[PDB]
Amino acid sequence: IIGGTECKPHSRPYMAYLEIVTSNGPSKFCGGFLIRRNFVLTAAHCAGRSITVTLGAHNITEEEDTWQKLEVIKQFRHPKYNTSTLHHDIMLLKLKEKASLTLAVGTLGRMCRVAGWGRTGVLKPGSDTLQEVKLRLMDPQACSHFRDFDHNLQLCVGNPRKTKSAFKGDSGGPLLCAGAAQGIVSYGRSDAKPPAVFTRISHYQPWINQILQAN
Ligand SMILES: COc1ccc(-n2cc(C(=O)O)c(=O)n(Cc3cccc(C(F)(F)F)c3C)c2=O)cc1
Ligand SMILES: *[C@@H]1O[C@H](CO)[C@@H](O[C@@H]2O[C@H](CO)[C@@H](O)[C@H](O)[C@H]2NC(C)=O)[C@H](O)[C@H]1NC(C)=O
Ligand SMILES: *[C@@H]1O[C@H](CO)[C@@H](O)[C@H](O)[C@H]1NC(C)=O
Ligand SMILES: [Zn+2]
Ligand SMILES: [Zn+2]
Repeated sequence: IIGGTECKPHSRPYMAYLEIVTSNGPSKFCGGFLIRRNFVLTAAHCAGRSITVTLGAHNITEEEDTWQKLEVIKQFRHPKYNTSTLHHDIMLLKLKEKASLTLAVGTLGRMCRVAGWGRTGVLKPGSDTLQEVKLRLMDPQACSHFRDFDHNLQLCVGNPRKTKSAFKGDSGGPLLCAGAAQGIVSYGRSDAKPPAVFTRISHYQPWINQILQAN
């Protein structure tokens, strides 16, 4: 998160920190959010050979009683996900067991808010602590320069006149508008110039229910 502020610890208790394993590289990291006690929603580009979810985190370098490190048994990447266009950048992770509900862990033109442990700058490292930024929902033409952006599939997020933005490592986290999840951090420019592209959750809600009901 570029241009945001540190959250009050555990103020966003649905937030999931994902450590993703690949066979041919070191670990990578994403966000996500707990939608059921045993399901986390994130972006498809966060898929890997294996994933661990950490719930209840604030300072992700300092283990604490709020932490629940949970095994992911199966990854449900959208079957039409496209690794070029990044259409359909949405994935469900089924957790091995249902999480514990605690104070720190629970399920989940206008201004919206996005939170994550991503980089605080193009050349800056990932944040130790959960950061949040408020971003403006843009008219789709503000994202035209992303040639494979589609207004029906995706939100266009963040005023190009501000430097505020999600960035690397914030992938898969929720954009909330008036307290409801509406987007998932998907992609943007390498220079972090807004706006960025978020998956439009509403479009995927039939697919989400299908997965939940079958698992
Ligand atoms: C399908 O078309 C695309 C076009 C762009 C990329 N691409 C490319 C980058 C690069 O080239 O380094 C890059 O850093 N990022 C990260 C990035 C940048 C800006 C904002 C964000 C976000 F807001 F999403 F968090 C993110 C994740 C990136 O998404 C991925 C596919
Ligand atoms: C997050 O927690 C870590 C503890 O692991 C903090 O890291 C310490 O930070 C100070 C600088 O403020 C260093 O001098 C210490 O060496 C660090 N300790 C360790 C174990 O690495 C970090 O400051 C915390 N971040 C917050 C709360 O913003
Ligand atoms: C992904 O999108 C590209 C460009 O529109 C298309 O040519 C390609 O076949 C797609 N890949 C799959 C199999 O989804
Ligand atoms: Zn916050
Ligand atoms: Zn704590």
